[PDB]
Formats: sequence, structure tokens, C-alpha cells
Amino acid sequence: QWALEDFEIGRPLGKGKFGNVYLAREKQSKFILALKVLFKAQLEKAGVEHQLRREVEIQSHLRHPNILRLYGYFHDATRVYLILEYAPLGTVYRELQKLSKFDEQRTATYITELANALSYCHSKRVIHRDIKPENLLLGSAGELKIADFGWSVHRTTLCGTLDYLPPEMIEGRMHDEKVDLWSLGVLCYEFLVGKPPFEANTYQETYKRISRVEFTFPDFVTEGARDLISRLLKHNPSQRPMLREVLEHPWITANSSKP
Ligand SMILES: O=C(O)[C@]1(Cc2cccc(Nc3nccs3)n2)CC[C@@H](Oc2cccc(Cl)c2F)CC1
Repeated sequence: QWALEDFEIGRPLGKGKFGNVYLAREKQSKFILALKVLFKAQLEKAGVEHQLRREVEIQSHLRHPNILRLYGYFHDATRVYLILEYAPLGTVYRELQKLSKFDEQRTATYITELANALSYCHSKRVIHRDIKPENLLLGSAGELKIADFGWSVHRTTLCGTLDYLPPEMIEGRMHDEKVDLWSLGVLCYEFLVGKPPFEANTYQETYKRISRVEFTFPDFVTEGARDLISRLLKHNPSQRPMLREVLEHPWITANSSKP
């Protein structure tokens, strides 16, 4: 159905992994959107071509205000095109770099939006969202948009991004939606501190620190934040909180801007 000629392509928004993304406009409807270009050769070489295919298929049936909407996709012999919701304010990652760390209010609000999205995802049996700051885009009102279409990987090939992977994903082959509770904890930490909790010199050391749940807090992290993060970063996934509990955490309640 869709083809490149169905769109009026504008300026490049930026260069990402596997290709550029363009501000664009569907011809007939004049609807403004983002067009992500992905080169098949780079997808194959990076080992993520099958993940991307699965993700675009799953997410084509999903709709949530804090998930970057995927309107559709198409391909030729060379490239894959994603027709995406346009998120004007770019990645949370750039803001995190600019500011070094976020305050508790912006953080709790981000954690809220992420928790709502992940709750929706789980109801749809969609799990293990790679919600690292690079994959978090910003709507025109500063609302967070999960934009993970399966293009990061890390014997067995693991899906996602090392610093955010839970112990069960690195130690074993079985895991459920509780992995998304672990990620939420890493992100909350990262938001407040400026770096993820298990950051180490090498992959292997990161691999081991995650297994041991070996991390420390800086002194400035408040008690409520530490409490949430500590609950989220539990080794046994069965011991991790449910998303409802997160959304009703006193530190979240006391600090988030929205339900
Ligand atoms: O410089 C930046 O901030 C960007 C480009 C950029 C800058 C400003 C706004 C913007 N808005 C957008 N709305 C939808 C897609 S991009 N996009 C670099 C490329 C990056 O590429 C991606 C990253 C993760 C997931 C996805 Cl779908 C990506 F397309 C997006 C941020």
C-alpha cells in the first residue's frame, strides 16, 4: 500500500542508527509526520532485522499517548520506512545530557507516563520495552513517547540494551513482564543521577554487577526515591512491585504532575 511517493518529505530531523529520520507530510491528508529510514544491510549486519520486523508488526496495533505512534511501514529492496508520529522536542537523552540530571518532579512525572504505557503494553502481552533515554521522545508538551522498534541487541544474542537488562535476562533464558519493572528502576535512577546504576568499565563487569544487584546511591537521592528504586531493582522478578503499586508510590504521588 504505502510508498515513498505517498509523502512530501521535508528537512531531516536528524541521523539515527540505521538511517535518517525526516519531517514529512502525507500528500492527500497533509498530515504532518516523521519518516524514519532504515537500511536493510545495516539492520542485517547489526543482527536486529528480525526484531524490527516483529516490533513494527506488534506496534502497528498499539495506541497510547506515551508510545510513539507507528502509522505504518513500507520497504523497497534497499530500505525500510517507518511512518511515525512526529515528536517535536526530540529525545529525553539530549535533555539529560544538557542538564546532567532531572529533578524529582520531572522524573516522577516521566516515571508515571512510562508506568502507564508499560501497563498498557503488558495488557497487550507486549513486554521488555527498551526505554533507555535515547528511545524516549518528547511531544510538544514535554510528554514522553516510548520509541523502541527493536533495533538494539547485546552464545545467545540478547534483545535490548546492556545497562537496562535485568538479572534473569542475563543469567537465564526465561522472563516475563517483570523485566519492565527492573528497567523502570534503572531509568528512575538514571533520570535522578545522570547515569544508570550498574555502569562499569566493561560489559562483563556490568554483567556481574547486575547479577549481584551491586549498585550505590549518591547522597543527594532522597529517601522516597531510594525506596522506589530499591523495590524496582530486586533480583527475583517475583519480588518486584506491580505497576499499580508504582503509580501509587508515595514518592511518585508526592512528585508526579499527572495520574
Ligand atoms: O537529534 C535528535 O534528537 C533525533 C532526531 C529528532 C530531533 C528532533 C525531533 C525529533 N522528533 C522525532 N519524532 C519521531 C521520530 S524523530 N527527532 C536524532 C535521531 C533520533 O532517531 C530516533 C531515535 C529513537 C527512536 C526513533 Cl523512531 C528515532 F527516529 C530521534 C532524535
